[PDB]
Amino acid sequence: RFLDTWRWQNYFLLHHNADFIEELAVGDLKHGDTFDVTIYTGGKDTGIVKIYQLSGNENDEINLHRYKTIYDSGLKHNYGRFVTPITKAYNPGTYVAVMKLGENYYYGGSFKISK
Repeated sequence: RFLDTWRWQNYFLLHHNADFIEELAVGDLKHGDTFDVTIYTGGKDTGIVKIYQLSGNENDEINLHRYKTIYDSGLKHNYGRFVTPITKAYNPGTYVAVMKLGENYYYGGSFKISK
């Protein structure tokens, strides 16, 4: 029930518009694990990664709900490092990591978070 500003807030639309990148495809995670990815982000924009939960009715226009916003915490030139712990605050379910870089969007496909 929290609002978000990114362009794609529905998984179907995200999957049919954003670019899939393997660096964001972490696989299934369990509470206690850590999300930690390094991605090339170029020479003119700095990326931001969000973890959204996929939930809702099939009729809902919005089925992506933001759980975390992650900033680049690395020191590597033209790359971004995005790290966040998978705590119990992430209710078991299906999630997706999305990166906004300038006006473009990237994602790692859906994955599960389990107890």
